[PDB]
Parts: sequence; C-alpha cells; structure tokens
Amino acid sequence: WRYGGDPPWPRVSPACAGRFQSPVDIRPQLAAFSPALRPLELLGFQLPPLPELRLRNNGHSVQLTLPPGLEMALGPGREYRALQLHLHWGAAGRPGSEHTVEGHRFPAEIHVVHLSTAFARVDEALGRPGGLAVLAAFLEEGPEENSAYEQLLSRLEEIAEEGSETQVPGLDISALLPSDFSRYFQYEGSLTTPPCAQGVIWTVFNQTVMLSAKQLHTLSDTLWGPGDSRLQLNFRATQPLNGRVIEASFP
Amino acid sequence: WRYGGDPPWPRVSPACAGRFQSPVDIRPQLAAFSPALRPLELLGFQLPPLPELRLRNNGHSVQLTLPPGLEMALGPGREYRALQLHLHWGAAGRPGSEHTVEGHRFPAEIHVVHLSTAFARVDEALGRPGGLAVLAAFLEEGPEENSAYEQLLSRLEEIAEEGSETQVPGLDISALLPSDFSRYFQYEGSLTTPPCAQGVIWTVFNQTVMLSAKQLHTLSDTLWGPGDSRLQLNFRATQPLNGRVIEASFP
Ligand SMILES: CCCCNC(=O)c1cc(S(N)(=O)=O)c(Cl)cc1SCCc1ccccc1
Ligand SMILES: CCCCNC(=O)c1cc(S(N)(=O)=O)c(Cl)cc1SCCc1ccccc1
Ligand SMILES: [Zn+2]
Ligand SMILES: [Zn+2]
Repeated sequence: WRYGGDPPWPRVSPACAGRFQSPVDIRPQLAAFSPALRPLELLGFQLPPLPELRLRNNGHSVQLTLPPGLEMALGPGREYRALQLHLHWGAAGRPGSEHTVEGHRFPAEIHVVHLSTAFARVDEALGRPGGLAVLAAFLEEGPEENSAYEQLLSRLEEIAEEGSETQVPGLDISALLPSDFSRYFQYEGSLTTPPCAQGVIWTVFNQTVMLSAKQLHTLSDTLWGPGDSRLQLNFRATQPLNGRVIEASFP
Repeated sequence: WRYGGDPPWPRVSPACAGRFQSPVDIRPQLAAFSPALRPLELLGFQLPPLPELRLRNNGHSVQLTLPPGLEMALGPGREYRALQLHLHWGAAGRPGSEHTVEGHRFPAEIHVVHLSTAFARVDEALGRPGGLAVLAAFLEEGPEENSAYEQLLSRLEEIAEEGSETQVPGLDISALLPSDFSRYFQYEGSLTTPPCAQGVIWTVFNQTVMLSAKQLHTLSDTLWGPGDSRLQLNFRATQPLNGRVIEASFP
C-alpha cells in the first residue's frame, strides 16, 4: 500500500471501509463539553540518553520506536503504554496534518501510539474498544527553533533512503508534545493507515507545538518514499464523523 | 464463595481488591452531564414464546439465559449482544439493590449482561475495557402487579432448590427495563461477583421499575441458597470511585 494511489485501501484491509474512520474535521462548535475528561498523566517519558531508540524511514513516515515503561492514563482505570511516535506532514507551503480544525489543515501532526495495559500485543488490540489510544498534536510555524524536535530533525539526513534507520539518544518524549495536558478533543476512530482498525481512542490537544520554518522544511524536504518519490503529503483524507460526537475537556 | 458469610472475597479472587470495582454509590449532583451519551439501542429483545429459555437457581441469583440475537449499542460502532440476566435483592424489610443513589438502597436490581461483538467469547472480554456491558435498573415498590416480572417470579417456585432449573416461555426482555432509554448513569467498573474482573461498562437507568410488594416478597422469600439457608441479601457493598467520575446522559 501507499499514499497518493493504488492499491485502494479497502482491497488491502476491509476495515479501511468501516463507518468510523480517522482522521476527522474537529468543529469545536459541535464538540460536547464533557467534564469527566481530567488532564492526561504521562509516567517515564523523561528518558536518559542510553539506551538509544531506533528512528526509521518506513516509507510512510519517520517512526521513533519507544522503550518499555512509558505509562499513559486518559483517566482513572484507563491505562496505556507508549509503543512509538511518528509524524504526518505536507510539502512546500502545502500543509499535511491529518486532523483539521473548522477545515484548517496545520503544517504537520505528531502521533504517539499507545496499547491498553489489558493487551500483551497490538494485533490482539486492533478493532477492540479502547485497545489503542493515540495522543495527537499539531505542529505550526513559529519564530523560535524547537530544541526538542531538533534532536530528531537533525538525524533525518541519515535515514533519507526509504527503509533506512539509525539509533538516537533517549530524550524527553513529553517535550515533543504541548505543555497543556488538560485541554483536548477526544473521539473514537481508527488507524489512519491500513489495516485501519476501529476502536482507537484519539486525543487531540487544543494547544499546538511550534517549529521554525527551517524545521518544517527539514521534515518535508529530507526523506524519500516508495519509488523515486519524495516522502511528502503522508496524510489520509478527513473522514466523516457519521454521527460520532467529539468530546472537549473544556467549555 | 458466599454472600454475607466467608470468605473475604479478595481471598477467593484477588481481583475483588482492584481500585475500580462495582457497585458504587451514585450521587446525581456530582455526576458529569456528557451530551455525547446517546439513547441506548436494544434490537431483537422482543422474544417469541418459543424457543423456551433456561431459568436457573445458580445459588448466587436467579439467571435467565438469553438466545443469540439481542443486539445493543451504547454509541455508534459500540455494539453488544445480551447473554443473560439475573437479579440482586434483600429480604423481609431489608432493601437489596447493588448500586445506591445518595446512600439510598432500593429493594432490588436487574442486571442484563452483554458481550462486545469485538470479542467471540466472554472469557476473552473479561478484564478488557468495554469487553462486557451491564444494563442495570432499580426495582422499587409500586401499587400494581408487574406483568413482565410476573413471567419470572411465578416460576421461582419450581426452582427453589440451589442448582434447580426450568424452561420458561419467551418473553419481551425490553419490557423489564425502564421507560426512558435516553436517561442513565454510566461509569467503568467490575463484576460485582467474583472474579471481580474490571473493564465492565455499567449503564444505570435514572428511572426505576415498579413491582407489587407481593412480587418483591415472592423474589426475596422463594429461593434457597448455599447450605440449608435462604437466597437473600445477594448484593455486594458499595465500592469507592477512586477518582472515577460517574457520567449522566441528562442535565
Ligand atoms: C505497517 C506500518 C504502517 C505505518 N503505520 C503506523 O505506524 C501506525 C499509524 C497509526 S496512526 N497514523 O493511526 O496514528 C497507528 Cl494508531 C498505529 C500504527 S502501527 C501499529 C498498528 C499496526 C499493526 C499491525 C500492522 C500495521 C499497523
Ligand atoms: C460464577 C458465579 C456466577 C454469578 N455471577 C454472574 O453470573 C455474573 C454477574 C455479573 S454482574 N453482577 O456484574 O452483573 C456479570 Cl457482569 C457477569 C456474570 S457471568 C459472566 C462473567 C463470568 C465468567 C466466568 C465466571 C464468572 C463470571
Ligand atoms: Zn499517524
Ligand atoms: Zn449482577
């Protein structure tokens, strides 16, 4: 499978034709204020330099594989472990966030993928309610350089070739996300890639994260994908809510 | 294991000492109104008179086995099939509901136990979040005989001995539940019996169902339990919310 053409995702995984797919257009107007939604709690995200983490050009994104010990709670009794993070981005002044807000696409998006503590493996969790949870943040153009993002972006050069990887030092993974853990949208959706399994709890932060133009350019212009093609516009088209209600943690 | 006697439950099933157990004290004023909670959908619940259904004294409750085909939705793509229903009740002047509202215990409680359609078997769903869903309604005293409940309470005679069972005509299962399916409390919790597995989505109807004082009496005073002693007070004490916010479908 690939972005921008065949093989039609459904022929790959039938679940890519489910009613309740991701990503979606967030309309904060139509969101439901749900005061049950307490602030997110991350444990063990402040990693030391050793051991090193694998960073991979898998042809679809750049993926940072995360070690055991990153614990995430969406609430009391809603416990997850981080597996990996990856990025979706566009090209030169064409934005590439997967989620949009009142139809606005942001320059790029980060996903931190998590497995419910009730499952030993991802393949058991696919399609199961709340089996995976994604924490999602938009990246916008800002004046300053994001020093946290610079540690990953300075290594893209080394994995330019599709299917290539490198080892990088541990870092503050929670410094790749916004500081406001209390203001977010939450909804039930799917993977945005095949096999597109449903049952995924998406949390999407109100606050964005700022990268410099050089940084956004480095993300969009450095990696190569399937064929002699640049790895760009690595986002799926927005999917109708089909009667899902997005919750908001704030009025 | 037994109700009222011994042994401490955490000694049969350490899971009974989890942080996120059921049943709980509902405080409607501390509940969080979430507009995302849609009306419950129950299809296939109007059973014909044949086939007949197994009704069984299992020593802990009276339990009706439900056939395949009772489909239930808590929200879009969040579907369930009904397995069984059973009751909790008090005795001669003591109320015996499991859930309580602002401390008030009601005479009795009906639990309709469902399996998520994302799992083939109950044993796979146990401990998984949303794996099992219970529809719970308080039974209280009113002036009229309840036609729906009479179909069950009149057959208790024939199964008074622990372990005895009987076949009963098909009935309308939706007729044992309250009037307004848009009005409920919901929280994540546990089985209220061993093994006290967590991940159970509890939905408690705001509105109650009315049984004649004769009928409650038939329910509390007909059945024989473990030993040469009566099947009565078959409820678990209220359990702490431990940070869990009970949600409401209504302001
Ligand atoms: C086979 C590699 C495909 C690349 N996709 C993902 O890494 C991926 C993306 C998302 S997203 N964009 O919804 O946030 C999510 Cl939630 C998970 C994964 S990978 C884990 C899921 C999976 C299991 C088995 C095969 C393929 C994917
Ligand atoms: C072995 C004792 C059986 C008595 N309890 C139940 O049938 C039962 C009660 C509840 S409750 N009060 O939370 O609604 C629920 Cl949600 C399920 C069951 S039976 C299905 C789960 C189970 C599997 C294996 C052993 C025991 C229970
Ligand atoms: Zn993604
Ligand atoms: Zn019960």
